[PDB]
Amino acid sequence: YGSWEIDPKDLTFLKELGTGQFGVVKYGKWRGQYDVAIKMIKEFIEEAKVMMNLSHEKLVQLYGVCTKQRPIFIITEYMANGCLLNYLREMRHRFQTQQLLEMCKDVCEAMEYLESKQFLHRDLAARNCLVNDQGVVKVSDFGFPVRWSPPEVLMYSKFSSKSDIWAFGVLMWEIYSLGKMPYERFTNSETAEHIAQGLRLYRPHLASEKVYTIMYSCWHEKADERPTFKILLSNILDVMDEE
Ligand SMILES: Cc1nc(Nc2ncc(C(=O)Nc3c(C)cccc3Cl)s2)cc(N2CCN(CCO)CC2)n1
Repeated sequence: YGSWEIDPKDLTFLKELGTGQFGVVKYGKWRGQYDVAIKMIKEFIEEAKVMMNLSHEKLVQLYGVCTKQRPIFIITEYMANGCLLNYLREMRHRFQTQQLLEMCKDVCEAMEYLESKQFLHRDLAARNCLVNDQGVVKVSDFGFPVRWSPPEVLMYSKFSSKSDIWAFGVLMWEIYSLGKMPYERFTNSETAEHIAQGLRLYRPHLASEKVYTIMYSCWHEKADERPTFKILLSNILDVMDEE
């Protein structure tokens, strides 16, 4: 794979990171200079290939792969603050609501980019975003989530740009509720029934009525009445200016 093939001996491994959703992820350095995360998989056909064609400041950036050797490596930029869901549940951060809104805006920018590329993420949720050292949120794992799915997906499997819009609204709720599970008091069956009847996530305490109006707009029962990510972006930026 061209300049995407990385020389494994340009890699050092500095610390262990996980095994519970991946296959060993490690923090290491590339070319003695760049912090990377290194994903070692085992017996890929699609993940890096997706990641080779997409590039945005708000999408976790592929640096390269190791394909000519043992277990395959995928190497990306390193996200020092880990998954967004864990970051939000860490109470020491004591976030201000302007920080929470900026997290929404980060993800919204990534999704507007993907939308412009006609690419559907399909599993957008806080667990699939990561956070770097500066607190910037980036969309990840883009290479069944009942609580992030609109009625047309639960009932008919009708995926579309508007089903990513729905999940993004639920992701804003996850941010403003500091990492709560959506529909925390319900089973998956109950969530599906209750969403099909028109009930929606309540306004988080930290979300202003303007912010809640944005997330609520993602949840129109008619998919074609939901905004695009371009419109959600402009709306979020408007709220940031109003403060
Ligand atoms: C599991 C984990 N990842 C971290 N950072 C990452 N950056 C990049 C990663 C990654 O997976 N990229 C990637 C992708 C997206 C696709 C294909 C291939 C790859 Cl390689 S994972 C940080 C972290 N921390 C846990 C503990 N911490 C405080 C909480 O206690 C902060 C440090 N934990």
